[PDB]
Amino acid sequence: IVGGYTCGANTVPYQVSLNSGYHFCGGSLINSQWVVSAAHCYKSGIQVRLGEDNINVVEGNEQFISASKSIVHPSYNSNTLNNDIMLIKLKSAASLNSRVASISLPTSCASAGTQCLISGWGNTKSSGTSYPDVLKCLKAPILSDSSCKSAYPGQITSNMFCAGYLEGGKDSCQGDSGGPVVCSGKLQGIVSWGSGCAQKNKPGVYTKVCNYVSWIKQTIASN
Ligand SMILES: [NH3+]Cc1ccc(F)cc1
Ligand SMILES: [Ca+2]
Repeated sequence: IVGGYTCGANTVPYQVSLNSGYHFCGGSLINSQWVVSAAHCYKSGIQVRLGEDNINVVEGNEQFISASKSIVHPSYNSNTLNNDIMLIKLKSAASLNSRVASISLPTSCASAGTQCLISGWGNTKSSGTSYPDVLKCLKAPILSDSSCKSAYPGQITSNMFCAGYLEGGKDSCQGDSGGPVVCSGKLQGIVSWGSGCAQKNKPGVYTKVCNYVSWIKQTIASN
């Protein structure tokens, strides 16, 4: 996250870190046995780390649970990033408390102008690199689809929205991939892609989770 603030330990209790020997992507706990993330984060051998603040220090609230099954959206296109969403089932159910909690799925799509919380352990610099050990947070609005399509000509599908600042300076970034965009207590987006980070007129692009609620529900009912 570029231009954000330190969230505070366990103040984003649905935030997960996906680990394959190191943190490589964020994700969101949607019930005690399922995580949603970005399909471009797919990897074999994923361990899900819950209750994390410092990802390099064991602090007492962590739950490390291995994935038993991963399901990439049946129409994911890695070239255009359309349908960049994946579900991960945990080997055993997470123990839920104030610090490890699931986030609700939306029953409505959120509108442009809605303020949201984006969070992750990704890069904090627009030019150059520096990865935080503790979770970072950013409040950003959803942008109109016409300014989103004007920023990314011929690249935005109906399964994507832009959120952030056309002025730049504040944005998600590499390593924040797969992580949550929560608006009014509901998961509305998944950190997906963009042109670099915190650049002028290149806001973040997010998977539109409200389009996928019935694929998610029927997939977790059957697996
Ligand atoms: N600035 C949006 C963005 C998000 C994630 C990423 F991996 C690269 C760019
Ligand atoms: Ca830790």
